Amino acid sequence: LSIGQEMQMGDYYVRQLRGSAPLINDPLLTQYINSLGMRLVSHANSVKTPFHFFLINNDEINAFAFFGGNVVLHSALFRYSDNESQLASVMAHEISHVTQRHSFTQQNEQEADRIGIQVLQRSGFDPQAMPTFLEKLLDQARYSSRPPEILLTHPLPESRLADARNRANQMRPMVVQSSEDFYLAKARTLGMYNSGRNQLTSDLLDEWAKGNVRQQRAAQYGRALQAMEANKYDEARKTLQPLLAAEPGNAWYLDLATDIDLGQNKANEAINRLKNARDLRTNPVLQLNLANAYLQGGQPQEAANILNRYTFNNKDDSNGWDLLAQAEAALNNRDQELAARAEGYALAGRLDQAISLLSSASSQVKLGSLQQARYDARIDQLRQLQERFKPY
Ligand SMILES: [Zn+2]
Repeated sequence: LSIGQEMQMGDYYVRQLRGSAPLINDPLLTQYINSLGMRLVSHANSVKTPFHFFLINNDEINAFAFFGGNVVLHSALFRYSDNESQLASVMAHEISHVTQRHSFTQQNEQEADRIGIQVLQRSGFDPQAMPTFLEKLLDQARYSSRPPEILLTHPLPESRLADARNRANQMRPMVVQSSEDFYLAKARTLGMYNSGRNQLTSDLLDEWAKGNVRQQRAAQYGRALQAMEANKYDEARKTLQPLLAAEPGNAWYLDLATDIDLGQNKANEAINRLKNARDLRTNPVLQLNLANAYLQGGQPQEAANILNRYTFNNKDDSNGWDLLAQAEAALNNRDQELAARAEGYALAGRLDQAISLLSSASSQVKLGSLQQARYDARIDQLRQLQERFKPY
């Protein structure tokens, strides 16, 4: 099959994936993972396609890829990764399966490790994280009643660990510090998307709290997040206070301060804080938070002003379309609401429903208007997309 045929099949399956409950659509987590992924991709050879990285809520460690550079990572990866370089080693491994066009054979696994460790190193991560991560997987398997799921897909015989140790040993020592974002992402993942063995335990928080400064702050953030989720909003504000004071332009802290404020009907305080943020105009996380606060504060037009632009510039972001729908609903702009929901459905592969909704929007809009022309042309595009997905 061609590269264009690979893109098409990939788009079909990305859409089916987005229609599934386990997909994590958190703005902070999505932005972190794709920023990390793009860093690795920028240092890889034989990249012939865009890459996209997806995070699914699943407490079994695994990672896989499918057509068109689409890499899926289970959230349990954050539980297993002690540092950012270890998380990156798994992502680099996956990228290498893709770039080499490859469960997998012994030879494919070896190649993905060898290519992946070079990408790791070129991207400024510690090569030793790769064998260290694998040794951890084997150590868990050695005394559990069953192996980690990822080993079913990516077999890990001893020879593979030995080869990886050797490659890392041959490269120069490169001790590296995890970004604060790694620890905050880990805290958020295990704390907000907890499930089964994915939990933000007191033991992890206490270990961090006596770690380096980045770990200390992520623990405190973790405590604030958990207070927020247990309806302890005063405690959450108080725990967050020193974090926000030390880094008033940190998007993780601004995001959480917004949710704390909204939870206590302080929409105006939250709006004002976000309007003063320096990176408001360029950081999609801050834009969505502001839109959400405007909605909660009963200013749906201000929300729509943000979200029309946001959805235009972030068309594959299902959060944008959902909030746009809510804003337009609250304005009783019902054709625009229907159209926003249609795009939500189209991203999840539910093309019939998308077309139905757009057809309603078109029918109750002025005949021969510019708006009606826009809806009818979008219906055209979705029908045609439906035809090419027919074979599947
Ligand atoms: Zn593999």
